[PDB]
Amino acid sequence: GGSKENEISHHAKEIERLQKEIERHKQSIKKLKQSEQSNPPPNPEGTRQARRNRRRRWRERQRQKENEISHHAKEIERLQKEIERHKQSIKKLKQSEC
Repeated sequence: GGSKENEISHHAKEIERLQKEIERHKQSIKKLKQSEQSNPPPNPEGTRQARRNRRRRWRERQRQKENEISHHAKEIERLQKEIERHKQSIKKLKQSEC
């Protein structure tokens, strides 16, 4: 080796698949997240197509962009492993009531 690009290419090889996957993953999870955040779009004004067609240009880059800053956030997150949990198995029988 000798240049930095050489090394960067290595990480990018595994990061590219991530920055590209996040677009689908984040969108796949957002469906459920929407319930928590509960921040829907503005009332129907002007033209939903005018904003939907114009936003597509922003959301495109935003998909990967937002992921960039997220990398810093995820770095500092609370771990939820090895915690008290319950398993309501009886529900399987109660629900049946057989």
